Amino acid sequence: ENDRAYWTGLAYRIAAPVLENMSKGELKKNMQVEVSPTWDGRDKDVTYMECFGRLMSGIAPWLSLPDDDTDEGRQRKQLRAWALKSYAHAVDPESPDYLLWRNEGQPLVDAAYIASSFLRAPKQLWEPLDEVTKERYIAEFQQLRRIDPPYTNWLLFSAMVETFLMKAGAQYDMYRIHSAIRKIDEWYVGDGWYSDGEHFAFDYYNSYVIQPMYVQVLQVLADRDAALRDKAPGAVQKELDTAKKRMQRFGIILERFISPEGTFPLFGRSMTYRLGVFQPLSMLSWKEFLPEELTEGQVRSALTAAMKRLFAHEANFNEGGFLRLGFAGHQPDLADWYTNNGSMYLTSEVFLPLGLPADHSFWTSPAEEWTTKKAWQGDPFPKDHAVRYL
Amino acid sequence: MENDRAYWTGLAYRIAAPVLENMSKGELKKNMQVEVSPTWDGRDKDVTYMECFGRLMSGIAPWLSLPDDDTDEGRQRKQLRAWALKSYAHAVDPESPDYLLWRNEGQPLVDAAYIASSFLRAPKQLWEPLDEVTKERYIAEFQQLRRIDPPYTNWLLFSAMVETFLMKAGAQYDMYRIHSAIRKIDEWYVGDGWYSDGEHFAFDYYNSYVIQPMYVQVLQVLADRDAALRDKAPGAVQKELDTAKKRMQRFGIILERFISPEGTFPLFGRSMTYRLGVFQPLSMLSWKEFLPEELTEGQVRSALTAAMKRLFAHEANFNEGGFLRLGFAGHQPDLADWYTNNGSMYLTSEVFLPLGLPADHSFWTSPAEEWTTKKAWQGDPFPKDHAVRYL
Amino acid sequence: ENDRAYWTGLAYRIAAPVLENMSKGELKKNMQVEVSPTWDGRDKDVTYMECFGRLMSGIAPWLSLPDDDTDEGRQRKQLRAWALKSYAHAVDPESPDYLLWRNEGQPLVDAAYIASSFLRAPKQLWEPLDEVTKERYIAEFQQLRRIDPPYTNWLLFSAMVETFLMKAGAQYDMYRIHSAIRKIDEWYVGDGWYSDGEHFAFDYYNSYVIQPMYVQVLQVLADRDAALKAPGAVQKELDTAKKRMQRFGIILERFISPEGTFPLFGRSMTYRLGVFQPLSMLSWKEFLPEELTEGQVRSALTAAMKRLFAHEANFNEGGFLRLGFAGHQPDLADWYTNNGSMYLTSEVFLPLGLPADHSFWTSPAEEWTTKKAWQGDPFPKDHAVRYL
Amino acid sequence: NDRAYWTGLAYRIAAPVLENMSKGELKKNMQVEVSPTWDGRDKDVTYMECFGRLMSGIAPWLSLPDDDTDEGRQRKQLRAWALKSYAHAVDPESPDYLLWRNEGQPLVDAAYIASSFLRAPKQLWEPLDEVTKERYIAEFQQLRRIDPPYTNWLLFSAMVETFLMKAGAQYDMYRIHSAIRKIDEWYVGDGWYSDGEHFAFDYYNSYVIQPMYVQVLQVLADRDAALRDKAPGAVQKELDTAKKRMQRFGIILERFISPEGTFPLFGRSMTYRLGVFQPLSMLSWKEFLPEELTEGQVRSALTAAMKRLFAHEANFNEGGFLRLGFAGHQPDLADWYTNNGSMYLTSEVFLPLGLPADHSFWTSPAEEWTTKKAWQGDPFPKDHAVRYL
Ligand SMILES: [Cl-]
Ligand SMILES: [Cl-]
Ligand SMILES: [Cl-]
Ligand SMILES: [Cl-]
Ligand SMILES: [Cl-]
Ligand SMILES: [Cl-]
Repeated sequence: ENDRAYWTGLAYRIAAPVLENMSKGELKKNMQVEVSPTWDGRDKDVTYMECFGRLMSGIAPWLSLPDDDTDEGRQRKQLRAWALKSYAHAVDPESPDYLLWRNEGQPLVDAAYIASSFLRAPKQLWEPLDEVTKERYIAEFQQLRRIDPPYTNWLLFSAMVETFLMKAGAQYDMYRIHSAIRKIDEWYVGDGWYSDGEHFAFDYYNSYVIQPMYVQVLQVLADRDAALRDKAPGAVQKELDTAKKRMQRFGIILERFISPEGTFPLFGRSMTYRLGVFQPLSMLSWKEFLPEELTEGQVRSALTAAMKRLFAHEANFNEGGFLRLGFAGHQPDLADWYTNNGSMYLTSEVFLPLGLPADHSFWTSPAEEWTTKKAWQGDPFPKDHAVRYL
Repeated sequence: MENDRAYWTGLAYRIAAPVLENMSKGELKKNMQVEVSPTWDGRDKDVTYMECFGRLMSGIAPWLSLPDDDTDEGRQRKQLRAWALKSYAHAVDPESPDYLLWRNEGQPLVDAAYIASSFLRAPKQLWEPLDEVTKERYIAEFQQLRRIDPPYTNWLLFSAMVETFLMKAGAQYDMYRIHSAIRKIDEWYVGDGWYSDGEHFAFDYYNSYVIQPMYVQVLQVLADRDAALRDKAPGAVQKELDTAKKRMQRFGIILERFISPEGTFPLFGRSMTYRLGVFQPLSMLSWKEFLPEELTEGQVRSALTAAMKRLFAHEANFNEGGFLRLGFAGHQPDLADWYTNNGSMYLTSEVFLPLGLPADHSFWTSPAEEWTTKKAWQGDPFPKDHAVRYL
Repeated sequence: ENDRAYWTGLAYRIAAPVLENMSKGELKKNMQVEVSPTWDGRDKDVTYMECFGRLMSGIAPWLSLPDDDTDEGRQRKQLRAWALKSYAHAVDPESPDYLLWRNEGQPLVDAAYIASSFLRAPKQLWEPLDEVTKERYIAEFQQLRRIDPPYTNWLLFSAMVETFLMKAGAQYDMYRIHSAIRKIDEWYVGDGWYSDGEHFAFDYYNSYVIQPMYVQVLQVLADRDAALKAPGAVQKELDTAKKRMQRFGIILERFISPEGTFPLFGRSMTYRLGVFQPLSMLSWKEFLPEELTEGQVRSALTAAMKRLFAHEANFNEGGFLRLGFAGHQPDLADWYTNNGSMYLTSEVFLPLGLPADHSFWTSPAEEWTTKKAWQGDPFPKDHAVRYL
Repeated sequence: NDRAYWTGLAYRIAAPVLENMSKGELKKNMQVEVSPTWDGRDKDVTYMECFGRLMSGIAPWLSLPDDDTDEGRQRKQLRAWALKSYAHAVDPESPDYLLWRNEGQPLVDAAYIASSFLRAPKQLWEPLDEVTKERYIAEFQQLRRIDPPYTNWLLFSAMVETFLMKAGAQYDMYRIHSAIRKIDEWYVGDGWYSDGEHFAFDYYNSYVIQPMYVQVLQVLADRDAALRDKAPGAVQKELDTAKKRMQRFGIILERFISPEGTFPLFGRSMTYRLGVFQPLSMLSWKEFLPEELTEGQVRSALTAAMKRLFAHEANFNEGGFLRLGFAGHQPDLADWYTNNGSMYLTSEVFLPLGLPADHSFWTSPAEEWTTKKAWQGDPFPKDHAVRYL
């Protein structure tokens, strides 16, 4: 009935076919796999890490909740138990579900989403892994340094992996972290927007990667008081504060993109990532730093409306229960040359505020009308203003 | 049933007629029900009338540039044009009750640029028929605006537009104002169809309200005249115009992808009270017939019509006198910025540019088509979008 | 005997053939004129405004001094008397020495140097002109708005002319001033250096034009702001511009070798001691940074001046400057260069605008940086200024 | 015979270092001096600064084939000492084991060691025994612990990894690629780069930036390294541009030399003496002087500057080591990070000794340099910006 029940129902529906199969080493065996009509010929086994890593990144906050014996609590325990077995299989070289770690550049991407999952729920998803599994993750993450990343948002993947290694107490490469955060800052364009590399692209990679991962990296550096070369006293915290303020502005923009009937603009590449476009707004919500311009109720209501409208299309799922290539249903020609149905699991990134308890104000507060909904009703709605000075 | 044009001309007439009928007889200030922002900064309220008239004429000038005919629409065009010609004369006659506020404030540079836009968009129909005394008055009023030192923002284009008009009119003009402006606008291109409104990027619709339409219009006149600009070789101005057009084509693709299946669009940035003025680039691409291959005329007409019908279904957009009110969808006065009055609202006229294509043009007669988001949310095929990174 | 006497002797030698001839409308008649071997074919009459304007810009501070009846005082009076008549001829359409105001783009350049002369000595060079002459200057300066300048240091020429018009109480174009100062600031590269337009060039146009004119324009704007309102942002801009020029001055002093030479790079190397205009301006306006003493600056500049102007071939038979650097080196002249252009070397003379009994002139000689260094003596570490 | 002056000076600088280090007595015997404003770091950094900077500058000279001339005898002696020195430098049991494992400064001087190996691989790297080679590889690799300043130091990391790549060891392409991107981004124009995000008017363009950028790109181009999102020919184009920029900087440096063999003193680290001419020396050694510069004029100008600066006996201490200063002993000129080992960057002027004694660079007639012609009142060329790079 309540918005939360819709969200947990959908998250469970997305997660369960992946995790139940992978928990017993049958993901590759059973997963109905689909590649772009313009697939560039790369090894199709990249699909499984895309699927698993992107999924776990998005549902890790949910699974970080304390255990209880409610219906939702039982689902969380089941998903988490499956996930823990899945993590073990993913790095066991003898498992049928051993992921493609050692070839291709793409694993850096999806390993960063795995790292995200551990950073978002360390006590629940990392700490319970056995020591052999932990050692395997450390080794698999470290060997990704073989990849020379594109000079784009991919720099954050390298930073995320090394940040995880740092936090896990393993040997890490600070240069990869520091070089990345410098470039991301250099790529800030203004009024909440970053360039995806040296040239500005009007697309949702600000949501898919840039702002959420930049904030996450800076948060770990700030929390550890990591000694960064030529950072004055307070400087890392100041960088984090600026990053958060920029993402707050981007969140205001994203909420104003949601139409009265729960749609949003479709532009830029990787439009098949569906509700992944809202990761910044979901992150602001989960971490409880929505700007004063946005109430929890309005954000929950707008995101729910968008989610219900998009996932009313049954053709988003195939017979096996896996996500298909598309946006609203099955639209395979929308898939870029680098896209497979594992890639689709980036849509899980909308679910971050499920990491707030069921009795948190985000979930229990009254529904509110979002900006465009008010506007087209002819009702008062707020003026918007640019944020410079960031 | 299937006549989008009739909806557009009906709305444009409804917006234009109360302004032009009153101003044609020097009674705009007498009769216009005027409204200022709740946070009005205290400037002289007479700025309202130039905002109203200038912004209106900019948007309907293409429509009124059509050849005369004796259809119902043709009769409306003749009536509007006759009123407009008398209005232009009153606007610069120092003895007219409707003499505009030319000589005080900075704001007149803004709205004079929209007047200049109207003359550049329909020179034969709106400029040439003015009597010689009126023309000389415009030239003098435009020239004295050089007293204004503009903000280092989109306002540079206002100065450029006025000077470009003066150049085209055969008057004394200041090439430095034109050239410095076009250099800055180019320097402010950020990428993938977007410019900064000055040195700092703002995510708002000023790319639509001012920057891209006026940049393209200035470059078009310079290219057409083969104007000798410092260190621009033969063909160099045309190359700048080609780039400007390509950037605006990309911005047009973005704007079409902003239109929701139910005819709404995102609301962000300042001056959201400009309503359908957000679509000026798409309307300009349509009118000047350089929509990129990604966009069909039918899909653009259909999407714009849907947005227009939905927004102007709100009766509260108009007051008792027939003038636009402060708001977006209806009367939402607190949306008005400190610099906004109900004359400012007439920038919504900038959607009407493709009315300058004849009624029997393919833009108007082609079958309706579904726009991008409408296809997408139906679960139907819709195109991949791609950044344009090379401009 | 003293350094000052060398400087005034040279300034007089440079100035007198120009001003004596032009004062009686015989500059074009008598001036032995020389153009670049690669002269681009423009009207050669540009030469006379280049000569007169660049000269007056550089000697205006000297001639701004109060009168006295010393030998130097007599030279100042004579030069000023000739200059006043010359200014009148320059804008009288019936004079044989009427300058080329109305055609070409080059007049914007040299008109800016004329404007500089009036801004640097208004009471002595502008105010005594008769009303008809003043009206003619205002009209001639205003019609230069016909020129669409290169997107380079030339923006400052337009700014300088309009700044003069503003100061003179005439109709002026603030947009020309403001757009120029914005671009110049945008073209600051760092550590005292600006780009000459959108592309950095390693040359002395920072000295010839950019920093001295940027500072002068800002100073007038700041003085007008201060005469009103709460301190404006223009004061901060002027402060930054001065600090940048202080750093550039430190760099210029470190360019002077122990034997009074300096590096030769970039275009317009025929401008000779014009390379030192920022250092001369810092000295005249008394804001040398603490790193530089007046004595060391005077000593270094004198050494450079004596060595360069020991070459007799710098002057032709008529007493006019020739194309070259140290002597007659005509192939050094760019396609836009004539011997009138050479008078930009007058810009070294700015500290002659300080009285003969000022500390700049009376303080003990001091060793300059490289002179100390190559003696094996202590000399200061240099530091980048990265915060401007 | 300009060459004999150069080899005499290079030998005088090199021999006290290499003879002592060859027998593990550099730390024992070297008369060491730190800045009056020394920041308190471990003074053992001095020895790697000394050895690495020395070897970088004389490596071209020592790359020449052996012969039976007087100079040939000196080269053989220096090279034999250097080979023993390289072995001691990485032997953890040697008294002269360098400070590899602590401080950030070792990244700097290890890059100069790597430079020496890249400049003379057959003569200085290949003859090292396999244990010594393995030790170098390990010592270079562990420098990845250092998070470099966002400055010219990025090239040190690139240089080390480039050496590792060329040596056939495990290398980090990310360190190389990120560095070359930043250096290109820091090009300001007309031959000048910024030392990091803010332009500094100083000679770090000479000490580090242009010579190391060109060297890194040259190895990448020669190997035909497949770099991320660099199309075929992209690396070659970057190398070509880098060389053209350094040609312009070389023209500028030649025009800095006064008629009496001085040059401007500006920016930090002015104690590096003739290290300011490394780009001009490199252009000469690698034979890509631009047409504006003849070998004769460059040799003559550099010789004049070198003779005038090293006429000051106080440049050397009693032990024969360089002292803190510029022209003599001027210790207050030393920055807080400077010791007398740092001074050995002045060896970077010697690169064209890597051209044989019978090469045109050495045998061509002396020519007058630009300022010398200018102040004589003689014709000299117009200079022009290169704005298109
Ligand atoms: Cl990507
Ligand atoms: Cl939706
Ligand atoms: Cl505005
Ligand atoms: Cl010039
Ligand atoms: Cl120069
Ligand atoms: Cl350094």
